[PDB]
Amino acid sequence: RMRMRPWLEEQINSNTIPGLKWLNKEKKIFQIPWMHAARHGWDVEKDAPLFRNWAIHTGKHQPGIDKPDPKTWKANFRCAMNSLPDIEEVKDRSIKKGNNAFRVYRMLP
Amino acid sequence: RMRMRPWLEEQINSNTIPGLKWLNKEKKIFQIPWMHAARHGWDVEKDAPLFRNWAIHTGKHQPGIDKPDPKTWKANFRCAMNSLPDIEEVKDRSIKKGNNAFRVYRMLP
DNA sequence: AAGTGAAAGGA
DNA sequence: TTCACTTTCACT
Ligand SMILES: [K+]
Ligand SMILES: [K+]
Repeated sequence: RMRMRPWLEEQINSNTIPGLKWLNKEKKIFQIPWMHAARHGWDVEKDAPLFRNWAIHTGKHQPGIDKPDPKTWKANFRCAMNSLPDIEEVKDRSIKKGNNAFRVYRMLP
Repeated sequence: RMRMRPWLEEQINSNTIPGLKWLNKEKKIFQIPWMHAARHGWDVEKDAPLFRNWAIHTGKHQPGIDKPDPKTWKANFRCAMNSLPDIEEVKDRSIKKGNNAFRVYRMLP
């Protein structure tokens, strides 16, 4: 029932997602790990936990019952992020290419 | 105004809606064409006539006056179907994906 | 973009 | 729950 933004803040603040941290907590600028699933070094446990968590949280994935679908978890998460009116991407800082790729977002006050 | 259940029965019986037919008339089980409007092959006259009629019936669309809005017609129809007490969806046969997407419902006795 | 469940929402 | 759907919201 918890909407994406407050849920996301809780995810960042919990430090339980590798790579998910605030770049500037004050201005609410944070970064999300965004490594390509085709790139060597990618691992479901290291790179998709945040996407999986959103899927579990929204009933789209039931651990043990549903077959892991990282591609959909990521696409669903991105689309949901795109639709949020209070969170926008800071593209000049994002680097969604190469190893340890990531995206930077700022939560609108 | 005629309610949705007897209205729907009339539509199915009129044999004027492409694809809208009883799969088992005695048990009141029928199928409604449910092709995704973005899929290639979708045409308003072929895939959205039923949704359009519910829109016209309920004052939500005046041909010639209102600009066609198949997206809303479908959403309105589905939401009205979801609320109906005596009409349930047979999920086990509602092949929603593919070339010929459809939904199966059953009017409860 | 088209689609959806859930739940707030004229006669 | 006035009733029988209808519209808005937040996200395949
Ligand atoms: K956004
Ligand atoms: K129903």
